[PDB]
Amino acid sequence: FQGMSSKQHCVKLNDGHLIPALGFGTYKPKEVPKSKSLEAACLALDVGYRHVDTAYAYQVEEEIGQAIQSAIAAGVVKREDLFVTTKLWCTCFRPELVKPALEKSLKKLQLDYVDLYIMHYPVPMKSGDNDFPVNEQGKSLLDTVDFCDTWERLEECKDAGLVKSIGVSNFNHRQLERILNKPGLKYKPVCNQVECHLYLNQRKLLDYCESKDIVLVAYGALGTSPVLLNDPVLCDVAKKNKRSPALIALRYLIQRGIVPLAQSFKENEMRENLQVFGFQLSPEDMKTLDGLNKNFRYLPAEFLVDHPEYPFVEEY
Ligand SMILES: Nc1ncnc2c1ncn2[C@@H]1O[C@@H]2COP(=O)(O)O[C@H]3[C@@H](O)[C@H](n4cnc5c(N)ncnc54)O[C@@H]3COP(=O)(O)O[C@H]2[C@H]1O
Repeated sequence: FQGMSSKQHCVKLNDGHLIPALGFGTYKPKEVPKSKSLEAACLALDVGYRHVDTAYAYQVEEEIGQAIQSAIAAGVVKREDLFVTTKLWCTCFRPELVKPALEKSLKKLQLDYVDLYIMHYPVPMKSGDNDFPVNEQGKSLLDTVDFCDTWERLEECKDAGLVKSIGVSNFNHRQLERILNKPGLKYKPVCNQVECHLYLNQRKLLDYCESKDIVLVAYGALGTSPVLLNDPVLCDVAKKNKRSPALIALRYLIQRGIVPLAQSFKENEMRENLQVFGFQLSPEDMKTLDGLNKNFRYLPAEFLVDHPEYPFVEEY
């Protein structure tokens, strides 16, 4: 199966590197065993995914690294043709913890570098082994760490060669401006990975990111409360184009310059999602899909809401 590499469909990042225009997500729900994460990642590489997105906090970096190593040994893919993203977690935002956390991720992934390393959120939490520290009342134990101070250490990780590109996740407009306007900035973020789909289409944040050559990367692209995939207008557009609702929802994002992370644990859905480059939506259908926006956030990260940098109070 032909690999969907940057050679096929890529987006140019503002540091010169290329990211494949469709990624494979690896968020693992509670109910899904880690053996299924490994199986799904192996199949994704087999059927042609080359952009693999993971995170320390998903707890499956080991399994993703095993899938990558087994695919390379089998001759499915070479390392230079893969684009691997992982993420720095809130409990390691203190500057002195950034590079050790990256090296820990690299060891778990069995990689010498990642293509993209991003701050998972703009909000830090208390350092320690627990990824979700709380007090007796269940409130999150937060920290005070300027994300610009954390950003400087991601810049150092890039200069050390441990990561090719650096970016952020779940930042809002004001927070991106803080990085872009920080004194002595070395590298702009190449991306802002956010929840984005037909019911939260991020038009305002996308406009801003485009104006700064920052790529918007979408998770929750199929809607993760209303069920996006059952939307009657979406399903009418799907029927008109002879494609599935999921493929319309992904194509909507692709045509707006967004890099979606598509994920399934079902092999047939993985392969279906790769067909997103085989059709395009008319301007009329894109306008119809624009009209579905609800500004509805399925993933509001409520565990961070007490912190002043909680990103989702502001309009964008
Ligand atoms: N071609 C196709 N036809 C029909 N259905 C299809 C399909 N391709 C995928 N799907 C289904 O769409 C569901 C939602 O995908 P989405 O990427 O929006 O949403 C993803 C992911 O973005 C979201 N999620 C939840 N918490 C998250 C977090 N903390 N970080 C990132 N993602 C999170 O949870 C979902 C996990 O994926 P999961 O496989 O359980 O659930 C998938 C999968 O069951």
